[PDB]
Amino acid sequence: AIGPVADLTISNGAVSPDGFSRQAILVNDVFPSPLITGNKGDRFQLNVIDNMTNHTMLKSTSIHWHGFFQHGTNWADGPAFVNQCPISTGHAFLYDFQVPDQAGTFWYHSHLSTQYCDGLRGPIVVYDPNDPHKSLYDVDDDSTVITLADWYHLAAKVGAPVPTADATLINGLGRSSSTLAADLAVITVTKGKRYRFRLVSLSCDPNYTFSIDGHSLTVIEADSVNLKPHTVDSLQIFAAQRYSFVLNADQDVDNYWIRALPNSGTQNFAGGTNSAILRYDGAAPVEPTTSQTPSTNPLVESALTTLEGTAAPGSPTPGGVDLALNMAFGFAGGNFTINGASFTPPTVPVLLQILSGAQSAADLLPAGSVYSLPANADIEISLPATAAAPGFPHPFHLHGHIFAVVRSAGSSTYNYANPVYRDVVSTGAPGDNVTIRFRTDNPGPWFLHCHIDFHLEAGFAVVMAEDIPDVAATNPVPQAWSDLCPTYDALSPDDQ
Ligand SMILES: [Cu+2]
Ligand SMILES: [Cu+2]
Ligand SMILES: [Cu+2]
Ligand SMILES: [Cu+2]
Repeated sequence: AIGPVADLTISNGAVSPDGFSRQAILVNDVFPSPLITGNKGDRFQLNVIDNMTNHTMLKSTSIHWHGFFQHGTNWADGPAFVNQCPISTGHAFLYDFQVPDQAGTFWYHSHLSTQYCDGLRGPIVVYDPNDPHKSLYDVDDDSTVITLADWYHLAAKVGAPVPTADATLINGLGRSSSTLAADLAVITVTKGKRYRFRLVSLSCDPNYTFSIDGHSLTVIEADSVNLKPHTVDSLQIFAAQRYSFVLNADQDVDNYWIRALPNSGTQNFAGGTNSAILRYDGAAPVEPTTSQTPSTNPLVESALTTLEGTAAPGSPTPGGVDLALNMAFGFAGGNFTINGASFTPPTVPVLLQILSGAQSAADLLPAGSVYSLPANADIEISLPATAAAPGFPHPFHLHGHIFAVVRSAGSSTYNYANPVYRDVVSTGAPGDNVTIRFRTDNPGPWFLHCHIDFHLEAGFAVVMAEDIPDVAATNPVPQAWSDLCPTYDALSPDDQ
């Protein structure tokens, strides 16, 4: 795969991943966006060259590298109007950052409006030559990356505000109810071998219930965090989450269905929709005729644990931290709210505001949406589910961090001893009180929001301004970053 040094040229073109042709966003002239890889310790140098001409899908762009801490490089995180101004068409921008202490499965996507839905999204893998799980599998390569994506026949700004997907794409391919003879993705394995499959949700909205006929899945990673191995027969993956699982190809040589059931839209597999094919070497090139058996051992988040059984930060009791925050969701006026405020992008990016002198949350715009966080501190955030926030379950994501999930959705228990750690978590349904903990070791403004992009567009977000007084000194910015704002602000509205 390309990387860790590469050019990413963004353009517009026609695509047909489900047999229906529509204009979309291409990356290096292809759809879906290409896999980028590197190795632990790498410095990534990704030059984003924006050549887009379609205003409906936005000519400007900004890319987030999902899951990377970006310590010292807050300016390269990606969220438009939080960490940068967008890159303007006809221009390029170098994202230069290092990943010294992480490895695993990640992804990249536009972080400007709902643009990633239009096609700017792909997988990233950072390999570990000393992976603690390397003995569990024989094959881990470009062909073991599996992506899941929602696809729409109308563009993000053309269809409804919260549209319903027309197809599920697996590795960029799938059928729609309108298409049924479209090509399906094929994942090939050789009997007797063990594979590390890296499952990445590039979803704008739906969650997927994933399973493979006749095979169990041994989960070993969640959102770039190494787990104790946990075997399941199905798993639910929310928007932006990642899981690595080992598959032992020990069944009979044949074709097996790979299934990804969405929580909305077409909720079945008729005609081969929401599916792909697991093909053993030797099997005829036909569709599977296997059947799905009931899942009796589904993945349960509260049962996952980190490889080392790391405790949650803080003391083992509710509120046992330095700063506890509660996020109260709401919806009014067609906009989502958190503690009464709806996020709207400011004219001046939050980072630039800080660099320009703002020293407190009350000095930062947008008002009421920014939270100051103390340095070197244990933080707890509770995100209680409520019907007052339609479209639940909302998968919340915190930038610049991994966090411990001390209470998961569908569970009433709290685990401070060995909870899973991850970066995207479902907040569940009314009755739930998903709670997370993390330590503030990364100065800068970090986005915290629902990863259903249509909800983020409707304001479902806040900014965590971590250790404000140290932001400038910790994150020196390149001249090219400083140039983004004047360039963007000079554009005609038609060229945004
Ligand atoms: Cu993301
Ligand atoms: Cu992120
Ligand atoms: Cu949401
Ligand atoms: Cu984000």
